[PDB]
Amino acid sequence: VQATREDKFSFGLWTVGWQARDAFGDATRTALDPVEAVHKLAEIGAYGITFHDDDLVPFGSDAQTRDGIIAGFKKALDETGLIVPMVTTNLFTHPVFKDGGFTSNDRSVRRYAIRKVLRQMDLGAELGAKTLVLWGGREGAEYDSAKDVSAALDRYREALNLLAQYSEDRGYGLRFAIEPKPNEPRGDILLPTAGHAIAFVQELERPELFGINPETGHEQMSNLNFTQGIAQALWHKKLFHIDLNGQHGPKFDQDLVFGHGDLLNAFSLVDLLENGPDGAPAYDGPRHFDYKPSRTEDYDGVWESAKANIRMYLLLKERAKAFRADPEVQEALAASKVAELKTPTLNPGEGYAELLADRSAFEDYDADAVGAKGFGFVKLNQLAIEHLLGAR
Amino acid sequence: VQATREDKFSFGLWTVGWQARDAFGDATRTALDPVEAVHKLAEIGAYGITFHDDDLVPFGSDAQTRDGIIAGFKKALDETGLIVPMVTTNLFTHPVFKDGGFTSNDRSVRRYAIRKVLRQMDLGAELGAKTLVLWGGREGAEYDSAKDVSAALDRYREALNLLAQYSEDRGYGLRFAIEPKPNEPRGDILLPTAGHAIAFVQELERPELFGINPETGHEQMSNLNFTQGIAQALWHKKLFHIDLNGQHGPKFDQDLVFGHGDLLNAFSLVDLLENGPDGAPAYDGPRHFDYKPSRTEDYDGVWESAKANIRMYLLLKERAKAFRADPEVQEALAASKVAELKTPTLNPGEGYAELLADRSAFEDYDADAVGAKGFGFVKLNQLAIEHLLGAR
Amino acid sequence: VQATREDKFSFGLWTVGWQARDAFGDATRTALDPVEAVHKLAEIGAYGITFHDDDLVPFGSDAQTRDGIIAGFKKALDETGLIVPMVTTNLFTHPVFKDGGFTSNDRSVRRYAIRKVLRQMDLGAELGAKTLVLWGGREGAEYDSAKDVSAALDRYREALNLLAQYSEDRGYGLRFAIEPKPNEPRGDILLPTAGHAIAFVQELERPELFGINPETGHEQMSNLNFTQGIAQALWHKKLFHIDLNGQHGPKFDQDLVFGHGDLLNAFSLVDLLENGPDGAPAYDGPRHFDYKPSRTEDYDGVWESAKANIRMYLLLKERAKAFRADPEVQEALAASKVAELKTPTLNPGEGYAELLADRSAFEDYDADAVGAKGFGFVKLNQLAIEHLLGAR
Amino acid sequence: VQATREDKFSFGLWTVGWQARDAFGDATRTALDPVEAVHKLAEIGAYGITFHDDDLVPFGSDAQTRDGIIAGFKKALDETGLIVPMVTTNLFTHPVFKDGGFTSNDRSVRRYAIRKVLRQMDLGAELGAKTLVLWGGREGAEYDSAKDVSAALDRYREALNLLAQYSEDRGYGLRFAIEPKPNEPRGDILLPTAGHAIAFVQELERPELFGINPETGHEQMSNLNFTQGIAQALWHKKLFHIDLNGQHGPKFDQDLVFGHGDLLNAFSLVDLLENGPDGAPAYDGPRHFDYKPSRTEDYDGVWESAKANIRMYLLLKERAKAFRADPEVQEALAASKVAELKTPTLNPGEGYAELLADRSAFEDYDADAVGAKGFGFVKLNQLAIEHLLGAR
Ligand SMILES: OC[C@@H](O)[C@@H](O)[C@H](O)[C@@H](O)CO
Ligand SMILES: OC[C@@H](O)[C@@H](O)[C@H](O)[C@@H](O)CO
Ligand SMILES: OC[C@@H](O)[C@@H](O)[C@H](O)[C@@H](O)CO
Ligand SMILES: OC[C@@H](O)[C@@H](O)[C@H](O)[C@@H](O)CO
Ligand SMILES: [Mg+2]
Ligand SMILES: [Mg+2]
Ligand SMILES: [Mg+2]
Ligand SMILES: [Mg+2]
Repeated sequence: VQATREDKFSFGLWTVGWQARDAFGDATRTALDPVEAVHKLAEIGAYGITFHDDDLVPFGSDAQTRDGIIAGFKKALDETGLIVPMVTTNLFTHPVFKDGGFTSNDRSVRRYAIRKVLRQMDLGAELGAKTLVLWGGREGAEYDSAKDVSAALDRYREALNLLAQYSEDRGYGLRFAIEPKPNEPRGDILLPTAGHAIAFVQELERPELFGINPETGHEQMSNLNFTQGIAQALWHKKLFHIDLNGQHGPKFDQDLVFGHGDLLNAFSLVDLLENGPDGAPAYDGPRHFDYKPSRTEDYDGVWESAKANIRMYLLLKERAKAFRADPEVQEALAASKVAELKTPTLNPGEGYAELLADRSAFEDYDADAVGAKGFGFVKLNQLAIEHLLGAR
Repeated sequence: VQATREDKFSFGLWTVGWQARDAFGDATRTALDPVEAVHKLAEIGAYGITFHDDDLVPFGSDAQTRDGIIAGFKKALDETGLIVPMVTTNLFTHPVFKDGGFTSNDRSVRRYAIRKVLRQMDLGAELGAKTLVLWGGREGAEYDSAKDVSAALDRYREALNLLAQYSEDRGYGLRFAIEPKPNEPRGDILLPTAGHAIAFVQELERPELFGINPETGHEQMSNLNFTQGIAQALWHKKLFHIDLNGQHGPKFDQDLVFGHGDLLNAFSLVDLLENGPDGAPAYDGPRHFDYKPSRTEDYDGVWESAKANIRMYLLLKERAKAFRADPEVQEALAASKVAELKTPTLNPGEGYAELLADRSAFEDYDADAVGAKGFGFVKLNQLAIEHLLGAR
Repeated sequence: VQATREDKFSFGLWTVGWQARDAFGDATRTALDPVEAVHKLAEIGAYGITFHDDDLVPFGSDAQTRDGIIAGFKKALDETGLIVPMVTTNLFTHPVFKDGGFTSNDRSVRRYAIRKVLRQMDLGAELGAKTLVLWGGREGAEYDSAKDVSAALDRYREALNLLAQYSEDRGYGLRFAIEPKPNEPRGDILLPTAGHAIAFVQELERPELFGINPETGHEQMSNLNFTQGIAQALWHKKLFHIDLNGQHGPKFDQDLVFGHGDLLNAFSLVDLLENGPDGAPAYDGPRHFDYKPSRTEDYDGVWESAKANIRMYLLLKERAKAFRADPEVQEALAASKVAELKTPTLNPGEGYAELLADRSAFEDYDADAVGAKGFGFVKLNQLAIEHLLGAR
Repeated sequence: VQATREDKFSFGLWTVGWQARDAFGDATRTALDPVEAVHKLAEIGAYGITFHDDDLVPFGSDAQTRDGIIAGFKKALDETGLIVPMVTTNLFTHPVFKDGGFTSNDRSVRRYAIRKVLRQMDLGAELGAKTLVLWGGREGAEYDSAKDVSAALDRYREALNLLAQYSEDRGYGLRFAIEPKPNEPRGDILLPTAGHAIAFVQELERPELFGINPETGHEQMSNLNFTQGIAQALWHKKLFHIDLNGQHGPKFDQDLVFGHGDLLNAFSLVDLLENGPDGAPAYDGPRHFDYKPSRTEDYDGVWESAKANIRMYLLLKERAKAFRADPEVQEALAASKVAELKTPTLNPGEGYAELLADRSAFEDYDADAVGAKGFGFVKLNQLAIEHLLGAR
């Protein structure tokens, strides 16, 4: 299988660039030059790169340095044909953000966090980025009495509303994507799941400019079904971006290669994004890999792992396609009545009164007889895995 | 401390009435008579009782029978002074609901599911109930290819829009509270967390009529912070009802007495609900205990466990109040800047243009200096714990 | 592929016979006749059947009735050529066992539990069973003060020593396998993981007669690595039996078909068992499926699901074989140094004296240079999954 | 209350010295001077201090330096009266240990790891330490095909056997305590639970010299009942040491103050360790706090947090004693038959022959009447909690 720009695979500079300094040890790899990252990624088949302001320009660089770095980065994209579909801001690393950016209890930190972001929005706009991703990693708490969640939500909203105002006024045309995470690094992070993030966005001033950027491992950290969660994000039309990676349930954030965690869910996810209505994908944005090359690898291991992500996604797509094209699958789908859920429960123009008058919907209904027919779901599931396994 | 009608403790008929038949064993208790339950609940301090249709009137009772039970039931209510704040429908027990009620792949079960609920709405209306709780326990799947999540949400919405229509035409004045649960009985249930339920509700035709009924244990089954999710629900103004109980993290649904599982989170929850805005509670609805007397107990144990629920709440309330009234806590709160979060990040009339002009919010900001001061959150947490243990 | 008797696939009478009454609903299937179950299993390729005393002979059957059932059973066995490799006793269903069998706080229940088991050993011995599995599903607690664990382990050991005694005296030649489970039905079950069971077994009077019967989902309920725990059980030589099924991390006991939960862990499990040292399997007992046909299925889904367990094992087996015979996989193994772990760390005859004397082990050790070499683990993982996917 | 040296509260140098560099951000605190630490801890009530080789002497310190540091360290101990009850070695930080120390695939690393430990054993012996704690934080894997678990256990055994040998020959008199942890930093760590660790120890050459050092948060990361695990560890006589802290279930290793995570389980643990048989504590070793002052804190929060660990243990101790001394508790314990578990199931001199001859244990036993009586566990639990809240 081969990756095309139409596949839209993107990588964050902080992914292949992760030096592997974890909570219990020192870095095992040297620093990756952004320019080299651009050439390597272009080479393995990626169509775009993303970055945190501090990933490209070292926190605290003068404008001379800053400017110089942007210029070279810009050349590299130029020469390679890579685009920057999204940019983000680092509101978690520096000690000042120890209690959050936008929701720090310290008012001065909150004003500073907004400024840091406006600036990144400027660069984003100049590089042609269309989405600003906001990961509130430090927004939350370790102790219940330390954070007033209501006030917190008011301040998160306040900051976001200003950001959309600016973008709209400067005409940047950006879309905002809130990234939910349940915990790590805070004991508990605000807006813990795709559901909480979606509900919150619905309360902003210009909600149409906001969506979510859910990450595979983030929902799996709470043992939730990532595919089902994405399906709901799609139903709401808030899937603005997506971070793909692997995780093995509730434990620290693993950030494994996509499909190296819950493989069955990785399969159902590709199927959902790709086998959309009418052949066409159900999702159109970047297929972004927010993962980390294991601490035990060297740069060889690093590039290997970058390609494994693309590879996993294309192998899965291929099997998802074959699955759906299989007449035996088509027959099992029919037997399990999966498409019957698409037919409205009520007849055309039928209301409460017509339903109340329908004796077959209750008075004359044989629940015991209907309760005994099987749905044939194990069989359909078995067909799916055989396709995944390449046994069909 | 003793319970008042003002405390608003309510219990489901099915809590104290649970025969303790579990997934691996026979019932260890005999059936509890409803008139009896009303009488015993009235005696321990409950102000109201709730029930699923099938808890009161056995599935399939002829009208004479059904009519007879209701009459007896109403008389018990009458005599004890107990009310029916909420009613619900059993859409999970009968085999016909094995793939869901509103979102079953089978269209006829969907139609019957609506009829069974309309009928319950009429009785609830008749008893004076103000809330209809909907727990979609059979909505979800075991395998991803078995359920079209999108179609399932359309059908969940189609059914609720109809229920609101009927309630409104008829003048019943009901409020609808959706109850989220991540799993059990289904592998994965649709609308798994408080967030997912709130996001969904915002998409119905008359959203103002819809809220959620979150359960302590359900959020804990995903290892989420229950108090923090209630804080967000209150922020959205969607906390229409609450189900209190205890649980020990992610494992089957335990349904312990409130406060017998995560005690620290039980404490922060009572503080949130009672030490509200003015001085006044932040939540005014029923404090409903959705628990189960452990299988190892007889009826003395059942009545002991019912009183334990009320005792845990009043004991926690008492300490929450004491916590907030302590000068040392006030001092700790001031050092942690909890209240500073309530002050807008921006000065009145300040926008991005003024923020951008403030050199001190960025260009001259000493982030290193700010990042070095502590928040003193451990100390605040320790004071809270000492109040809970009655150590101060 | 097709299963052979050499495959040693067995099923418990209670798996295909599960009537699907869960914690929230009635049964969706009628009862399966044991003779019929014998015939059907034989037909799908099983080599044996197992059962709890109460699965075959209804609790409280008079001796004439019990004798009759046993006789018809034996005939079916005879006629089909199926064997009974293991038997077990139900010490969890009847209300009497609500606080456990061997470890109930009530002395009389402990005496009756032992008699119930002795009677099953007789029947097992007569059907030719070689293993007696002990699943103490009710041994545990919901509250810490309710159970003295130390006393409980003493009582557990007391019962198990008597059982070995009787067996050895009767010349039954049985081996005992304790089956660990973390929770469900008790809040916390004693001997929660394979580890705890092994450590306990080591304290019996005749440890050589005791091992464990670990179950895939049971270890996954604690989010532990099943294959890795199995590897350790094999190092201790205590894998007497195994229960294969599927689970999705920490939540109620799902009992899915083997391979329908954690697919990647199912794959590495089959690699461990069959591609043992010296060509041959590392384990030679029954491959027992302790699963449940989903509640959504009828008898067709039931047989479908029994066959899916066998297909799943055979497909993974084929892929594990191909994986290991791949010269590229071999080269990756060499590069990752997997086999180098099998070489003693100390040289032959080397002791601490010589090690202390070797300056290349410390004094002249270049930690920094070794620390920089990659192990190539990601690439190895990628070939593994490419084999499972049938992409190689 | 006040801490005495008989309480035996000890702390690791890395606890109060944690600079708060997490997986996502920089250190928020400057480095702690070891002499100061000795002084500070002496002041809050600690009776001893512990450390990893590398906590005290910077990795790669010349002999001169090393010697220099130790000498100052011994002075501080001298001056203050603190002892070093236990010592440990860092086999997780330096990049060379990325695949483990003792079970690294790389043989040269295994040799180096051994050397590094020998050296710390010497320093330990010289400082008067009685226990060597071994935490194999890097022992495990991220991918199943990368680690032969059996060979890894062989190599782990091989290294421990040698250490015992050396200690015995040098006459050091050390006991060794293996510390289990399920994950972090490796995806899966070898010897994931107290269970697994005990089973392993039993396979060593001089098992009487080995035990375990379970940590509260480690067992809670897999959602196990810490108290029950320590009860088993005491049953086996393998509780050589204990690490006390707090955790909020399955998520990253939090390291909160003891009792700041699962408060009810911290209560039952204190009760188990102190309200041992013959009035006396069931455990007589160090009560060691392996925790971390939250990243949001400064040095004041650091000493605050140190004192909190002591305050929590002593407040809990005080309630555990009141609980056991309460007559109504005594009445509840009797009704729950907690002590009847201590009376052997069989009468003195009874074996299977006499048990078989007892019609009352089976043939004439009324399981139904026994099964109808409740154990009063809920009431007993409620009394325990009211004692903890200081409500009784
Ligand atoms: O768990 C960390 C998180 O995934 C981070 O990598 C974000 O995705 C980023 O800050 C915005 O893309
Ligand atoms: O998981 C059980 C669930 O909590 C159920 O008891 C609902 O709460 C009820 O059907 C609506 O109140
Ligand atoms: O969770 C239930 C457990 O798995 C049970 O099915 C045992 O396996 C059996 O009683 C002994 O084989
Ligand atoms: O998870 C970290 C681990 O607990 C470490 O702090 C050890 O306990 C130490 O290596 C020996 O005490
Ligand atoms: Mg991400
Ligand atoms: Mg509920
Ligand atoms: Mg089993
Ligand atoms: Mg520790």
